[PDB]
Amino acid sequence: EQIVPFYGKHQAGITTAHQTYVYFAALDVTAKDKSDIITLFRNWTSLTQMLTSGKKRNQYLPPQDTGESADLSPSNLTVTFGFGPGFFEKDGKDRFGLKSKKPKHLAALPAMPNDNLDEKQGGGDICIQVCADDEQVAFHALRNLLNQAVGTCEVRFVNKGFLSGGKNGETPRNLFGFKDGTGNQSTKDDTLMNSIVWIQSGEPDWMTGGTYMAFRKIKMFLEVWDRSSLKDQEDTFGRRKSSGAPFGQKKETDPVKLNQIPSNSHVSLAKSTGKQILRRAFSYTEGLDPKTGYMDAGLLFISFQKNPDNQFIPMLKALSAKDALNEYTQTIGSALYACPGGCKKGEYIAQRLL
Amino acid sequence: EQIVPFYGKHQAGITTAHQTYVYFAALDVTAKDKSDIITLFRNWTSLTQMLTSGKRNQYLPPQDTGESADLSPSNLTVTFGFGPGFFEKDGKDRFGLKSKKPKHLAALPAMPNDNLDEKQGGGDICIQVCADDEQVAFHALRNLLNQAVGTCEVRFVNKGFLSGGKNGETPRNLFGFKDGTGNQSTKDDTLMNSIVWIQSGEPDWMTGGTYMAFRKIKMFLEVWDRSSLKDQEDTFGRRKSSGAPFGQKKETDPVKLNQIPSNSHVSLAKSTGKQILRRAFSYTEGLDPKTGYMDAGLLFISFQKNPDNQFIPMLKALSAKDALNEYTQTIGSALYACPGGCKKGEYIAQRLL
Ligand code: HEM
Ligand code: HEM
Repeated sequence: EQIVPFYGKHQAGITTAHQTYVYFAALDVTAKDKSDIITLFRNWTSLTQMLTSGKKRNQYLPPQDTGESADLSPSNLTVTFGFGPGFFEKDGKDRFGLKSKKPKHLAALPAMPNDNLDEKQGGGDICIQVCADDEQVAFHALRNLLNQAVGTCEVRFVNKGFLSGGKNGETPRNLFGFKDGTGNQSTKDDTLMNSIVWIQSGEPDWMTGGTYMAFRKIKMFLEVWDRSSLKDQEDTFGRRKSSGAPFGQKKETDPVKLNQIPSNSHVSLAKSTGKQILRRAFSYTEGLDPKTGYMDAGLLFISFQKNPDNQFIPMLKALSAKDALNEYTQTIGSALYACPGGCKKGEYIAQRLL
Repeated sequence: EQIVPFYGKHQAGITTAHQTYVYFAALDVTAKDKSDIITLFRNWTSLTQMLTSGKRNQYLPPQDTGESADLSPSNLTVTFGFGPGFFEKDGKDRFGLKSKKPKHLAALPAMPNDNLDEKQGGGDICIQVCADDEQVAFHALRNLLNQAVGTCEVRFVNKGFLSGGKNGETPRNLFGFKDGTGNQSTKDDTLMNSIVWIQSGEPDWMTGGTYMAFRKIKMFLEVWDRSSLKDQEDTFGRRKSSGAPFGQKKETDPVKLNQIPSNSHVSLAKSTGKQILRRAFSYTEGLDPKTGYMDAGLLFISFQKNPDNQFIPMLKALSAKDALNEYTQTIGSALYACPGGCKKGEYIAQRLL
C-alpha cells in the first residue's frame, strides 16, 4: 500500500503527503518540432505510470531499465511536471505556437533584495519533481525519465533534497531545527486547497486542476546560525524552537499572536501579508563551498499557489526587504513553473499540445 | 531497538549492518598543540555516545542543532580514522606520534586511469557517519564538525546512499548489479578477524582496529545506460538480474573463473586470492560542468587488516585491466588507520597520552 496513484483529477506530489526525499530537475527544450515534445510527454506518461506502481530479451541492446530500483518498493513515488515561461516564448520568439495558451501568471519571478541568483540554477522550460520515501527509488525514477528526453531536451540543473518527519508524526524540522509546515492548511481540506492551490477557471483549460509552482534555492549559513543564541534563533522566526509554538502560546498549533512576535519576524511578515501558499519544501546539502570552506547547505523552497501574483509575490517582496532570516540566508536559484491539471487514464500529460 | 552500541571491542560501522545513508568527511589538523587534539577527541567521544543512542540557556547557542530531535537514532554509527598526514606532514612529525605510526599507513600508489583531485582525498582525520535516515546522519556529522572549529579544517564532505532489497536482497549500485555478494558474513567472527580486525604487529591502539580504504569512483551513467546488456554483464562476470556468476544458478554460487572474461571485474579481483570487507555507498551530485551529465558514482569504502597484502594487490589488478575502467574514473583516494574500540571510561584513540 506504498503506492500513490499517478492518474487523477490533479497531479500527485502537490497535496500528496510530503515524502522524505526529492530530486528536482529542470530541462531546456532543444527540439525544434512540436511533435517531438508530444512524443516526449507520451513516453513520460507511460514510464511515470509504470514507476509509480509495482509494474516490473536481446543481449545486444541496452536494458530498457537501469535496474537499481529492482528490489525496492515504490515508496510513495510521485512525479510532478511543470512548464516555465521559456516553454511558450523563448527570447521573444514563440517557438511552438503555444503563446496563445500561456498561463495568465507565468513569468520570471521579480528580482528581490538579497538575491544572489545563479541563472543556470533556476529557470528552465520543463521542471520535474520526483518525490519518494527512499532516495534510490527517487533517483532511479528521475534517471530513467531523463534518459527518455535525450535528443529532445538538455538538462539545466538537478537538485536533491530531504526532509524527515517525526517518528510519531511530528512536523518535520528544517536544517535550522524549527518545524517547517505548521502554517500550511490541511491538504485534506478540499475547500482550502481549491482556494489556495487548485485552479478552476480563468486559465487555459490545461491549467484546470493544475497550479503554479514556485522554486527558490535558498542557501542557509549553518555556521553563522549555529553561533547565534537560541533566543536570537527563536526571534528570527517568532516561534519557540523546541515546541514550534508561537510566542506567548503553549503548543505548535496555537494561533499566532502578531503583537507577541517581532515586527521583522519571519512568521510575522509572512502571515501579515494576508495571503497563503502550500509550502512543500526539502532541505539540501552539497558538500563544502569553495572559497567559503563551509558546508554548502540550505532549503529547496517549493510552494504551490493558484495565483502567484496575489499569493506568493507579495510574501516574497515582504520577506526580501525586511526579515531577520535574511541574516542567515541568500537565495541562489529562482523559478516559476505552471503545472497542468491531472491526467486521465486514457491521456498523456499536458495533452493541450494537440 | 534502532541503536547500535558505540562502546565495544571494535568501532561500530565496520562490521555493523550496512545502513542506507553515509556522510563521509575528512579533516586537516590546524592545531599545533597535541593537547587540543586530546580535548577534541574527548568531546567527540562524549558527543558520539549521546548521538548514537537516545538523548537550557536561551542566551547561548544551542549545544545541539536540533533537526534530529523527533527522529529515531536509526542505527547511527560514527567511525574515526587517521590519515598519514596525522603522523608526518611535509616531513614534520607534528605531535610526537611518528613512533606510533601504523606499519601499513601511507598514501595509496598512483594507478592507471587515476584522475585524482587532491582535495577530494587525503586528510589527517576521517569521520564516517552512517544511518538509515539522511537527516539523522547529517545532523550527527554537523554537530561533530562543530566541535572541531579552531582545531581542524574540513577538507571534503561526501554524501551517499545504498538501499537494500525490500525482502533482504543484496543492495544494487547505480549500475543495477548486486554489490556485496563476495563479502564474507560479518557475523563470522573468525572470518572477520582474518579479513578486518587487527590482533598484533601494530601499535597497541590499533588492536581491534583496521585500515580503511577510500576511493571516490565517478560512474559514467550515460555511457553505461547506452551499453548493451551483454557489455554490462561481461564487464562484471555476473548476470545483472540474479547476481549469479556466469554458468551458475544463484547469486551465492561460487564463481567459475574459466567461465567469465579475463578482464572481468570479478575475475581480476577474485584472481588476486585476497579478500577485503567492502562497505560502499552510491552518490549523486547534480550535473557535471563541461560534461552536462549526471555526476554520480560510488564511494568505495573497504576495511582490511593489511592494505599492502589485501587491498593494494586488488587495486593494481583492477587499475590495469578492469573492464569497469571504460565506465569509471577514480577522482578521490585516501587510506586511514581506524583505532580499536573504545571502552566506556576512555576516549577514542586514547594512545595520544
Ligand atoms: C531558508 C528559507 C526558509 C526557512 C528556513 C523557513 C522556515 C519557516 C519556519 C520555521 C516557519 C514557521 C513554521 C511554519 O509555519 O511552517 C515558516 C513559516 C512560513 N514561511 Fe518560511 N521558511 C523559509 C522560506 C520561506 C519563503 C521563501 C517563503 C515565501 C516566499 C516562506 C513562507 C512562509 C509562510 C507563508 C509561512 C507561514 C506563515 C503563517 O504562519 O501564516 N518561507 N517558514
Ligand atoms: C565503480 C566502482 C565499482 C563497482 C560499480 C563495483 C561493483 C562490483 C560488483 C557488481 C561486484 C560483483 C558482486 C560482488 O561480489 O559484490 C563486485 C565484486 C568485487 N569488487 Fe567491486 N566494484 C567497484 C569497485 C571496486 C574496487 C575499487 C575494488 C578494489 C580496489 C573492488 C573489489 C571487489 C571485490 C574484492 C569483489 C568481490 C570479488 C569476489 O567475488 O571474490 N571493487 N564489485
